[PDB]
Amino acid sequence: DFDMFRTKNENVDAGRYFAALRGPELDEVKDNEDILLPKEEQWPFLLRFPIGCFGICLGLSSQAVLWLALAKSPATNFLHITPLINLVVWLFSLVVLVSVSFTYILKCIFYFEAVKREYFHPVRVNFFFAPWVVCMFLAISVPPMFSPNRKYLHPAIWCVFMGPYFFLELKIYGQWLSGGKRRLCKVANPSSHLSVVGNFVGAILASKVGWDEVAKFLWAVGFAHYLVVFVTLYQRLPTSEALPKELHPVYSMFIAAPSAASIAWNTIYGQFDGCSRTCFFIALFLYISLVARINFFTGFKFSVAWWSYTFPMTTASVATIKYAEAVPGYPSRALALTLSFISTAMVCVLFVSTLLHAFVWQTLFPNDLAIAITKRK
Amino acid sequence: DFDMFRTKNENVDAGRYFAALRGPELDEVKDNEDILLPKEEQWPFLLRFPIGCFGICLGLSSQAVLWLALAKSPATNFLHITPLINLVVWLFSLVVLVSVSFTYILKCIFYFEAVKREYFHPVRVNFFFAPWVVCMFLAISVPPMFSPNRKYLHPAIWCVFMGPYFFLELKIYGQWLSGGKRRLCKVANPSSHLSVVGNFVGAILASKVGWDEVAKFLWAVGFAHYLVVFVTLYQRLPTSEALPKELHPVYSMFIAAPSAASIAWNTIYGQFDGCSRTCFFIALFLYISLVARINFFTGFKFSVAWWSYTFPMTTASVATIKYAEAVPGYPSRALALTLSFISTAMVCVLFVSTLLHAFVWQTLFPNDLAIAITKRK
Amino acid sequence: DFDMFRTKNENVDAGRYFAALRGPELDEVKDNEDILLPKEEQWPFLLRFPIGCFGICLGLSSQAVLWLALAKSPATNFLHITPLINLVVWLFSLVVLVSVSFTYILKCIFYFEAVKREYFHPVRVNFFFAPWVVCMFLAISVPPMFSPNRKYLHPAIWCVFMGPYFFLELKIYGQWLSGGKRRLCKVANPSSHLSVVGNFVGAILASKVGWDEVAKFLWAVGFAHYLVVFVTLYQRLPTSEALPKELHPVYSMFIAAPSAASIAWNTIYGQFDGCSRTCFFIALFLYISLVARINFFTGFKFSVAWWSYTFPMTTASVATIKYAEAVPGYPSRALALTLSFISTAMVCVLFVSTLLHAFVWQTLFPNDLAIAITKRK
Ligand SMILES: CC(C)CCC[C@@H](C)[C@H]1CC[C@H]2[C@@H]3CC=C4C[C@@H](OC(=O)CCC(=O)O)CC[C@]4(C)[C@H]3CC[C@]12C
Ligand SMILES: CC(C)CCC[C@@H](C)[C@H]1CC[C@H]2[C@@H]3CC=C4C[C@@H](OC(=O)CCC(=O)O)CC[C@]4(C)[C@H]3CC[C@]12C
Ligand SMILES: CC(C)CCC[C@@H](C)[C@H]1CC[C@H]2[C@@H]3CC=C4C[C@@H](OC(=O)CCC(=O)O)CC[C@]4(C)[C@H]3CC[C@]12C
Ligand SMILES: [Cl-]
Ligand SMILES: [Cl-]
Ligand SMILES: [Cl-]
Repeated sequence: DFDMFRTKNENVDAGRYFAALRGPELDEVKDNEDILLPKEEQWPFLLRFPIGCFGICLGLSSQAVLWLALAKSPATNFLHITPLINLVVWLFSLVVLVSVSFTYILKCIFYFEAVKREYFHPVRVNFFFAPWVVCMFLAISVPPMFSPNRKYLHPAIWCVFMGPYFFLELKIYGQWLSGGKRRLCKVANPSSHLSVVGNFVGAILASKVGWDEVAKFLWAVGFAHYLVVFVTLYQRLPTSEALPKELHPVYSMFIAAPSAASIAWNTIYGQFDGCSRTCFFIALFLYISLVARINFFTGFKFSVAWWSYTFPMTTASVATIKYAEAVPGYPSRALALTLSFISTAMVCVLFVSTLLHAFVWQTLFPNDLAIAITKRK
Repeated sequence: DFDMFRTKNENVDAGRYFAALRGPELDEVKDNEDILLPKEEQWPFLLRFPIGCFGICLGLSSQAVLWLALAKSPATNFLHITPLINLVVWLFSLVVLVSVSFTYILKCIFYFEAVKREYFHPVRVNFFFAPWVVCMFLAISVPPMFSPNRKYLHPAIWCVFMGPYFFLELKIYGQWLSGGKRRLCKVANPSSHLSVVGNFVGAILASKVGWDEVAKFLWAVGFAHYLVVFVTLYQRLPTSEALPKELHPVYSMFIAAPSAASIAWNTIYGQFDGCSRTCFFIALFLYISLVARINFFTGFKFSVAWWSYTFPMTTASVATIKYAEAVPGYPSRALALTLSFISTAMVCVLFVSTLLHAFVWQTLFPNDLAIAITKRK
Repeated sequence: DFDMFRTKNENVDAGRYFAALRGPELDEVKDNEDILLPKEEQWPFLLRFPIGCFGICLGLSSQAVLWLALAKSPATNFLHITPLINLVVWLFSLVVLVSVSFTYILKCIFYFEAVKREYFHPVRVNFFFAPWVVCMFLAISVPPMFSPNRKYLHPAIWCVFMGPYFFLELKIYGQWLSGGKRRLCKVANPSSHLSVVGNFVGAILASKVGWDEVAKFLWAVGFAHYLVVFVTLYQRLPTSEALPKELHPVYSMFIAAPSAASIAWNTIYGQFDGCSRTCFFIALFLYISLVARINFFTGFKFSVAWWSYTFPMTTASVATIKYAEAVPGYPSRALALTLSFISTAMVCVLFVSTLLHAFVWQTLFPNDLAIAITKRK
């Protein structure tokens, strides 16, 4: 009954995924579709654990970077924040990463057919890049107590975390520019921004190890693929529910890239110039359009994907503290504090609601029917 | 007979507009379409006054900026032009703006159903931005006689004219990036450039009031939406007559944005550097392609839209006088004079022909049948 | 039998070319198509000489620039290369250009109907720009022995070679932005990059004659048309074989433009800054993706188009020697030598195989059936 997904269902085209699945994330089966697995009896645990549980790590590792700059930035020195907030968040986020990583490796050893189904899913494919972006955020945020009294980190740290990321993006980018079944015009969705943001995060790590020329190379590659993905989202593409007819929290993924580019540019050249200010000012316009409404707060439903919509907001807050240093004053101090407060509050709500579902309602790991769709209809 | 358009016809999709209307501006009914109003008997005056009469103001307020720089620029000081040309043009343009604004407000108070029809017209929608761009050109061009002996203008002038413009563009830009019925790929036309040029014109006004950081923010937003609209016009879009098969005066709208960006960049940083020279040199290439032909002059027919094709040519002339200051010489003096002469001559022809039609042929306000199309066919 | 192609078959739409032709270059007739000429009897010689024999000149004139920098660059002065390699290659390439040019002029005087068929071919149209790019490479590479002891060249050389190129691109670019039958979305192919690279090559020549402002203007125009052609190749276009489903040597045409822009920028401003490093670093990423595989070498078949895939690789090597001067060291010396060796080896293989086919197998000038397709089907 469950032996088809066990380790030893051919690769289904992305068109079938868009035709049989509905929703902003393609995680629900339509009403005329038949699945290959039972719909009522509980499934094995390792078959209902999605690849999207790595988004919790992205939401906690990005909050450690923010609180290290708050307690050390010259623009925030009027308040006195203890350095122990970064220590606690940095240790807590590391524990969660190890638990999520160890559980997914077990699934690959026992259920490898289900892992291949998620790889070919047009939306879930971008979450195979997130395991390495969480490790780069944790390395540019190490608590001073644990850091050696040296100016630079060992270059071997950059090679171990940016190696697999570069290998994966070499294959994916080649497919985009070709005329195959998996070209950008056939798969491009709002979540396709996770395969670009990792170029700018790795540029910061390269500078911190003493390799400035390598950082410049990674900035140029991330810049060429963000404009292709940014202009491609305004054209006519496959019809589906991956593009909500109204403004919906999924559009926050368009802010991560510009904010990280501004932060990465200021670290390579030492100053917040006309390039970082343009990157920072593009991401700030998008922040207002998505957050300056009243339905953004009134309409809020819990989901595991919510953990992936908060990390692009905590990154825009890190770039606002760098901008306040280049332009000292009261207009900039208030802007930095306002964005930081909103991001932290959004993460506190998700923390409480996640525990209530797990140990008070027991509805956090339902069956994953989106991976049992038929290949032919 | 006329009570359906009176103040108290549902919102028709942009597809219906493209299917029932023909021409470079979508102002004529096809030969198989039926209208909802009489086609022979004269209509009420307020029902045949379009929103495109604000283009006359754009053609006269942009000519006052040119003649203030001609009499004050160091590169033009060999000729001796009286400062009284700017005074006369500046006062004349203000009178026309007040008369056009007061007449359209009356239509909204008595015929509000016809105003909503123009708002949803894919081409006429961009002319709701023009009432504020005419007021910003008049504020950066005030005749010295009326100006106070101070270095900066009061910041309240910027807030009163750029406030409504920012509010309107927040709503429109949000629709472009969503998956609704009014996304750019469904409505994008050559006239869609009027909703972007106002970001660069407001950046100049911000600098003149002492707010340089605000000007930089408005430059970044205008730059992100011009590349989306510039690359989107080369793709496959709804089939209609909004894109002439040959070069036609409507393509002059592609020059306004690059010329204003170069002028706005030189005011924020004080020098004509490698950014202003690239913006200026892109707009100059387009000027030659559209004006260096012989059919541009042989084929000329009077229209009220002609008043909206001249303002992008008078702006390219203002950027040519700024460039002549950074590069003094005879090659630059001749270039500035040549472009200025052509723009002024084009506006003199429209001035005489407009009066002849009004008081010698009485054919300037025909019935507007493009707003009476049926919603269902 | 051959009188229809003789000098005195209407202009066939680009759609017919894509529907009746197959292959990465549109040079083979499909299996259900009928031709207008005999398929077995040998044709006249002047009717089987394509416009793509000018690609041999591009492969030999670009190799003279490389070997002049190797013997004169400060970064390569540890090795001692004789200046006589540039002299021999420069003289040999000039002889080939004169022979190819004289043969094609004869065809136009006797077979003008076949020349018009190649002009309207969506792929062969871009090879009408190559006759002038070969003359600009030969003028920025003149052997010192033949050069006058002056700092600058005569400006008349720039006018005679860049005049015809500018005239041709004025007409083509106008068609792209219009709504006609030959707009970019209807014809855009990988070979469309040859009509843009000539703007950057002419900028270098302008600087060498003392006209720096003219060079800046040509850089801005080439930059605006490369982003349109670069983003347009990721959209949904006419279905055909012009876009191979896998990585194929034809994709090397995407490297020529970025490499020449970096070289041209360093000559206008004197230094390899953050603009040349971004252009250079984008072209280097594409080089790895196309050359760092094992099927690039195992799968190699001789073709006359191979001569047009090597010139974009010899240009990326010229930009690597300029970068090694701005960043002296051993990491940069090895990179420059590695790319130069590969480009030279690829050209030596094509040289031997071209002579074997001509005088050992007699299969170098087959009948050109792609120009005899019917216009109606
Ligand atoms: C990467 C994503 C987030 C997009 C945001 C930035 C980009 C759109 C790039 C492309 C063009 C760049 C601008 C183009 C040219 C310049 C001039 C550049 O060099 C100068 O000439 C110095 C000017 C000065 O500061 O005086 C200063 C930065 C700036 C404005 C650039 C800022 C960054 C821009 C907007
Ligand atoms: C806004 C519309 C009208 C488009 C026209 C301008 C843009 C296409 C931007 C994006 C990239 C920019 C260029 C990219 C990088 C630079 C380097 C920039 O910074 C430097 O490195 C200084 C170089 C120098 O002047 O020495 C100088 C301006 C320039 C050429 C920029 C000019 C403005 C460009 C062409
Ligand atoms: C032409 C093709 C091959 C594309 C490759 C280059 C372009 C994508 C342009 C557009 C935006 C440009 C960049 C945008 C802004 C700048 C800042 C510009 O001006 C500065 O502010 C100086 C910064 C410094 O060097 O300190 C320096 C070059 C650079 C990075 C530009 C490099 C060239 C870019 C990437
Ligand atoms: Cl950081
Ligand atoms: Cl001004
Ligand atoms: Cl050279």
